[PDB]
Amino acid sequence: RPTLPIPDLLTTDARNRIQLTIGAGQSTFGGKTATTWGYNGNLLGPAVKLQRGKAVTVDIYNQLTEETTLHWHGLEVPGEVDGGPQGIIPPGGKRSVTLNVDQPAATCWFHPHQHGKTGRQVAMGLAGLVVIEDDEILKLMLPKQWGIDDVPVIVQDKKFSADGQIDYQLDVMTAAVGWFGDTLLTNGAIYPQHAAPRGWLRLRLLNGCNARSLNFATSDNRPLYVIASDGGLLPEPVKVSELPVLMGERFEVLVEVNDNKPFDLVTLPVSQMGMAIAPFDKPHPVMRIQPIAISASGALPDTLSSLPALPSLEGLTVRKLQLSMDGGANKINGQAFDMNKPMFAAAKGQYERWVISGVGDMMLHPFHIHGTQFRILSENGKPPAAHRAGWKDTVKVEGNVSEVLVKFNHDAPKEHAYMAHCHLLEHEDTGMMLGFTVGH
Ligand SMILES: [Cu+2]
Ligand SMILES: [Cu+2]
Ligand SMILES: [Cu+2]
Repeated sequence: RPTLPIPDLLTTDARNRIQLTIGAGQSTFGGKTATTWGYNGNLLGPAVKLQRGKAVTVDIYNQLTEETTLHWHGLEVPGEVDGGPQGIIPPGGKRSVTLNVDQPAATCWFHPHQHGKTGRQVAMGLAGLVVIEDDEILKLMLPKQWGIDDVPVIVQDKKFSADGQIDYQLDVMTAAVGWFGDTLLTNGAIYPQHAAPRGWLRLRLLNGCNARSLNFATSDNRPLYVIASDGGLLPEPVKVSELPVLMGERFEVLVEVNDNKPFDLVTLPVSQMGMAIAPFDKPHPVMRIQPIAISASGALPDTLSSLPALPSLEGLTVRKLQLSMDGGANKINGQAFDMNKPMFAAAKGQYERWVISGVGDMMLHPFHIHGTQFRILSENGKPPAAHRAGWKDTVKVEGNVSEVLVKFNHDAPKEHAYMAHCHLLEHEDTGMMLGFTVGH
């Protein structure tokens, strides 16, 4: 019933600056008000729009009463501006960062990375988007009318207490299984409707849940055409009937909109501890798409981009990352995250093979590496699915072993280290994270 909220597409001003204010306010869910946090607003955040090769400065004002950090998930930027747990912005503080984007068009995102409290700060409402454009993507005639036929879809669950407030506590169960709830939000709204031009509709999907994996489909089983993953366009669209999306992952899809029939985007029950409990025991509506008769702008191209050949593996450095959960201690290579002790020093500008194992438990670990867009060689036992075979910043690890081919183009010293971690936020917050350096 409510219309789908559309994050503002925020570009630079004449001074080449973008302002983000982090703050607390109020939102309403099912007629009950709650304290929430947002960037440039009460909840969630804008879509920061960047152009490849054009530097911008982002002025970040922390108007929370606790410290936070601002991490650009998916961006290939130096450790200095990565906004991992060392990137502290004190209460009432200001921090400016220069972003010099040098990667292909993609939908990335941004969120807090406060040490030990990333889950709570995301749960409270902090997340925004990053839209990177380049000259290539603009030649494709994709749907491009922001908030009309090019729509961000940030999907998140929340657990609310009886008083209507967000209920987040990092207790033993929450630390093991993750924070999840029985209420689904779509750009902050409960089961919103979106009026979409007849023709093609582009959805920029973000699984912004702390712990819940998702599996997108349409209520009448019309296909979704995947055109992009975390790190940008696929070579060609990949038609799917369902689309699993792990925590922190993005996919852009095209879906057909026919004059007549409204339909829902839905999420299908998943096989994951906690997540099949009602109301997620059956297909669960995410949003209603309402066909309208206004001008469309784009269509589905036969070809999207050119992906590089995977290079020969001979002579590449191999790094092994063993994930574990010992009682209440979550760790990598037998170590809970130590912010003053990067685990290893990666080379800058050199392909490496990273092998990440979840052998020893059956929990779901979407493993995310900062500072890169990588290629998955093996995902949890098999070469990746076609729509997952392009540029990724996350790889599934669940009771098996994954292998990714990674290259870091920017420096990250000990004082501003890159993170590699499980993006089940409660696992990260209780130790399933390492720091690593790149270059000097
Ligand atoms: Cu990240
Ligand atoms: Cu420095
Ligand atoms: Cu995990």
